[PDB]
Amino acid sequence: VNSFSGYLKLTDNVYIKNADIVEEAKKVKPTVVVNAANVYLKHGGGVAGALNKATNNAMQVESDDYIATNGPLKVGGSCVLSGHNLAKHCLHVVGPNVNKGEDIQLLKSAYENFNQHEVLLAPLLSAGIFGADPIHSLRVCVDTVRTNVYLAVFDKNLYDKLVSSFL
Ligand SMILES: C[C@H](CNC(=O)c1ccc2c(c1)CCC(=O)N2)C(=O)O
Repeated sequence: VNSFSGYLKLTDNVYIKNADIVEEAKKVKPTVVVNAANVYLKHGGGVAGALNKATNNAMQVESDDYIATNGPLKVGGSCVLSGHNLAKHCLHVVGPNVNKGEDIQLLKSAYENFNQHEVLLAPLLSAGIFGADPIHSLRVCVDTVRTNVYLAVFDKNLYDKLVSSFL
């Protein structure tokens, strides 16, 4: 039993809700919140900009030190950093950004990072400003993640379409 509330169960291990991931994280304080990161950990907009703003830019400060030490992530890769005031940890995961021409096949590799964590609060990878089809992202999530994932979908219209079209 966990404290995630109001989710629709899609499969044995995948759950979904129409919610703002920032407000969800502040309420639940999950062990892991997933960020929709880019390889530079530049948290300018989308989910990343919102999560970072909620940390009063502390996420960006920590991320800049991470990059200065380690260099950029790989598309499809991840790193674990602090969750600041939102969660114990933040798993920064880089899905492919279609608006940069990146290979959508890397979406499966991106979701594989979730399997290193027993329970996660997460957005749909490569959705929103990353330009991929969110219906496809949900399909890849369900077919790749085996650990317990709680998906927050900001857009109510999109949430209803994701549920209604889910096979
Ligand atoms: C399928 C799409 C992808 N978009 C996101 O995951 C997303 C985008 C921007 C923000 C948030 C989530 C949280 C609150 C916020 O301030 N910004 C959806 O979830 O609606």
